[PDB]
Amino acid sequence: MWIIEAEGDILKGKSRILFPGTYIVGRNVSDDSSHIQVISKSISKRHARFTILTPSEKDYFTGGPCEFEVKDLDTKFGTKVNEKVVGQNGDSYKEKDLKIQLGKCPFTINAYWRSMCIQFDNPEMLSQWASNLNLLGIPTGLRDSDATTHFVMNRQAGSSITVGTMYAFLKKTVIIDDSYLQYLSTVKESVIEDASLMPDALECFKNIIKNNDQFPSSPEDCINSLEGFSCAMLNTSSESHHLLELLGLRISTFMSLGDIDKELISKTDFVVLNNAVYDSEKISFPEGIFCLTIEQLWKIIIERNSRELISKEIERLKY
Repeated sequence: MWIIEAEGDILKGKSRILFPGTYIVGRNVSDDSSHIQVISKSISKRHARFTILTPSEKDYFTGGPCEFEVKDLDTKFGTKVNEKVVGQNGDSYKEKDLKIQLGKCPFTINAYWRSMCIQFDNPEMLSQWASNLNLLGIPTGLRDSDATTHFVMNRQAGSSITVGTMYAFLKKTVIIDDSYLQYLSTVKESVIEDASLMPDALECFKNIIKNNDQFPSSPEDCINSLEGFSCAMLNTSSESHHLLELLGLRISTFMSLGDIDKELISKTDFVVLNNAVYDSEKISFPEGIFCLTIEQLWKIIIERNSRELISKEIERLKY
């Protein structure tokens, strides 16, 4: 998101978030969702046009900013951006840092890009929110990205948190839900006038951990809590692989379940199964080895006992 700020009284001492759209900047306009007042003497009645475009396809993956367009409105004294004269048919900027000077006025309008990219847990929630967030200048997606700052979990009364959510939690990502997204959309226009009115994602996130029995005390407790243990794992999602590695697990990945040699048993402490293979193939899985789902493993992880809990369960199924 583009934030603008000024080092005089010229923006009233308020930061503004500039969502995708078009803003008339000058001294005779008021404060709309589409008008910005700037008091100074050397600036025209209607001085500048700021136009913020919606995110590019790459912005989710690069973290780069929405295009910021600056048009001078046939001004006597002109407009400058980064000390270079804007004129002609305007200019468009892709840098994260913009110094905008209007006329001979020494107090400058400073645009800066604050990172916010939102990953979703599934296609269903994405479809529900994509276009909306696109209009708020927030890149969205399903794939992993080094630019992601926030992850949206599916909130559901019945079941476990998903693997996606377990992983985002352990990766140290801020987790948010549907209701934060509702909040952000109702206060859109108010936040343009005052950046500090921006809904706080950390409050939503801290509230989720507190109100939920499906989250450990801290991501830091879990990381490397199972180092020293090794497990075998039938195929599974790539989220599942990386999740287990963060827990400090040595991972062997078999395919058939009939790929279980004496080799594996002798060097594997327990085994992680898909939901499907766990329920029906209780007739054909190995006799000595402890078997659990990712869902159950996570429930072990939440406990204070984790290692003592798995240890004594290997000793139960070995005698």
